Amino acid sequence: LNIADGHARQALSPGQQKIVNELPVLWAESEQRPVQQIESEAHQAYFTLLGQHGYPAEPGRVLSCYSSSVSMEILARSLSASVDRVALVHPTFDNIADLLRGNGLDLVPVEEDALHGADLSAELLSSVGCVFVTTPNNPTGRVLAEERLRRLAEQCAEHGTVLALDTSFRGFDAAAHYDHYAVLQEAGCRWVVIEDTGKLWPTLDLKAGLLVFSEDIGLPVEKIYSDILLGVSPLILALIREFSRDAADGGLADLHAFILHNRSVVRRALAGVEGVSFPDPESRSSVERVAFAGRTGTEVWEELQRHHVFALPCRQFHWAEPSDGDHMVRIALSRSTEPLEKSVQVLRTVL
Amino acid sequence: LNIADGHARQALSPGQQKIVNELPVLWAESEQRPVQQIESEAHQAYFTLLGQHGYPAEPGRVLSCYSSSVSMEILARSLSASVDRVALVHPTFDNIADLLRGNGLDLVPVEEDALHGADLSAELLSSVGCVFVTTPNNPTGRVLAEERLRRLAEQCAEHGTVLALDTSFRGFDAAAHYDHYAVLQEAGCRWVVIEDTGKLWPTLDLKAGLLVFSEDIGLPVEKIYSDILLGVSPLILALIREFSRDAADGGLADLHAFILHNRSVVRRALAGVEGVSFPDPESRSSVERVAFAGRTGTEVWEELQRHHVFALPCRQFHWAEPSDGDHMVRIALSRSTEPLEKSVQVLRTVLET
Ligand SMILES: [Cl-]
Ligand SMILES: [Cl-]
Ligand SMILES: [Mg+2]
Repeated sequence: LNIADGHARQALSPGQQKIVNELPVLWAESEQRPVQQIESEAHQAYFTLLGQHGYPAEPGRVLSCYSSSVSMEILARSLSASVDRVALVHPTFDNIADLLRGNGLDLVPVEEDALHGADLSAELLSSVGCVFVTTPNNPTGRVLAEERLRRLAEQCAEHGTVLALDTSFRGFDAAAHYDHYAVLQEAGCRWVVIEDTGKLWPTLDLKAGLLVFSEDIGLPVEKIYSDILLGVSPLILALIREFSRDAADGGLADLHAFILHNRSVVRRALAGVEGVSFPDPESRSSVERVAFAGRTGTEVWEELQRHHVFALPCRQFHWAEPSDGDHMVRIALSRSTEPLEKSVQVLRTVL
Repeated sequence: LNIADGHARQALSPGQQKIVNELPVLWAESEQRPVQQIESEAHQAYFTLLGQHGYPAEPGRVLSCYSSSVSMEILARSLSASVDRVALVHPTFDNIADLLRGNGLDLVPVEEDALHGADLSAELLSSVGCVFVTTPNNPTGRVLAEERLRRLAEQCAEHGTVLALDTSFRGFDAAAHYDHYAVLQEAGCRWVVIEDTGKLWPTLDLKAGLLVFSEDIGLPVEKIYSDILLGVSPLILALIREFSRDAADGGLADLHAFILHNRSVVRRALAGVEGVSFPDPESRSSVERVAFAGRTGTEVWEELQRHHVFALPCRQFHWAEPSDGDHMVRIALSRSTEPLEKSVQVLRTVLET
């Protein structure tokens, strides 16, 4: 009973199963057509699905990568050409910190209340070459509102700072479906966005990271991209195109209802336990934090494993101060509902 | 007419096409079985296909990556933790130089005749922390023979040097199907091998790099791998397993005959042309170098493009001394024979003008 990894493992819907049954036809098409044409259609379907109508649609502006973490490796190594220190939201997906640190960047944490609630200070912005925001955030689900994105992009433009966004969880939360590219382009800051198809649908990790950047980004992202790959399989792009079209034709609303159902299953099973609470009441993401008293998430993780249930302690997401995550675990919701419910009834007994 | 990029674009064989038409079944299997089991089957089929029986088969010793270039990024960044300089075969696949340089490594070229024909000097081995060999080499097709691999591994063991091999072209040349892992493990050097499925078959870039390394590698490769990915799609692993089993069932013999046929097309179309020669007569790789005395590979490449044929000049592969490649172009052979023949016919016309 795995409730750890964020990638989707629930059953395909009937519409998605139809796409899988057409793989031999998508192969035929991918053999026959120029990859750039399938790529453009995949990008258009995915960006427009999620409200990002102002994305730059000229060939070459959106660089398709094998994954979002490959995009992040490209960006991190590019940043290291001209940047020493990066401001990074805390907590967040820890691979981002690992890839930045591994490419030689010093990291400055920005807590979520500072990031959403107020302008970044001049002292902070004057000490970093890049501000990095995951939105919706993993693990918290917190969405950077349009008014704050606009102010943050304006601040980065004044300070000469790169604004970088990781939007892997975008598909799960309609509040993240306002047009981010329209905001970024009107502010005129140096900007980069890493989109990701990989967390949305159960595609057996067939996915792309989509690296998008301003024309004045002033980092060697295109050169380093080209040292790592020429592009992704046209079959994967064709799959992204078809899953996005199924999503636009009702699949995405069904996904949101599914995640909401599983989130409610978790909260229903655990809410009666004294001292158990849900740190992110309004999250719509596919992962769910649970807080408890009297024990650590590491101890809960150890006990769950004895019962063959695999969840995640939260320490690792607090990449700057791990003890901040000591009294929480994270539960993956992109799972079939029956195994998920059995897992949380085990967690209920533990807590 | 593209005869530039080395990736395979020929039609599927009947055995491969059967696999493609069963892709929904591989999907169903991937939903039902643990990825680790499918992965182990995929590794077993690919390594044993190409004679690498001594590969480390314990789960987690072979790291599956999205591509061989992702494997190389992981290796390059891993090296930079403790290595400043790398000895690299020259010429070679010049992306390797770009990935190493981009991660802060300084490069020392080793010409092929020196690498294959004699021991490396002690002065080189005290000046580099890694020796990097592409075998079979791209673009030359030259294969590191077993006796020289053993001496290289022994020299690297004596000096605490990492021996790194990029074996993307292995499947094409039976001379590279002696067991490299047996040699490396007996020599006891620090070693890393990057296997690659992506050049063999027309799989629309559905592929894996396989990053394999010794237990004493002494580089943070496992950490950096895991910072970049958890693993590769079970569907791609199942595809690799199935293509490897088809290749074991006659498909690999058919592939060698197909490449030999296309190489023969190129050579018979150009051998009568004044000033043409083929520097790598014994190459069995899917790319082919062609030399000329009368003109520059760049000028030939430019004239080909006016006629809608896209090949590659060789300067780029001579990443340390580009003028060494000034009189050669490279031709991709993993192509349907008919377009390839059209391509080399334009080239013949250009060279005859
Ligand atoms: Cl995750
Ligand atoms: Cl190539
Ligand atoms: Mg080059």
